Amino acid sequence: SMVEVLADHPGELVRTDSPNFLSSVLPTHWRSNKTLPIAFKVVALGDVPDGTLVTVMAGNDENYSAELRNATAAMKNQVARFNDLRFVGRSGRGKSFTLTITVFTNPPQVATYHNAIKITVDGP
Ligand SMILES: [Cl-]
Ligand SMILES: [Cl-]
Repeated sequence: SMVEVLADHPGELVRTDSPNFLSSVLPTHWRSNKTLPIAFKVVALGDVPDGTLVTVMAGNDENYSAELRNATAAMKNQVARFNDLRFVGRSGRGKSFTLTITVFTNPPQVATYHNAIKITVDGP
């Protein structure tokens, strides 16, 4: 259930737009191609089988799909941990990217990260 998931990951997870998925926290603003401080995780709340692929894509109006690195992970015990997810493509100072999560169940489910993310050459 959701109480167990929160008891296994206390004060680490946050909501997505989808009631079936939670995720780890990402920085609001980060350096282009820099290693993340918290490794990305997608936690499923339903019965998602082991080996189910999760893919993340970043984008806005002027860039439908910004370049990423290691944007795919496999589900194991309801968690899909991204080994070294990095944001290469840059939103610039004027815009932020919306981060969309796709969990490849039959049929696939699409979820959105709760905040937009700003990606610049220097970062904060
Ligand atoms: Cl790009
Ligand atoms: Cl920039």
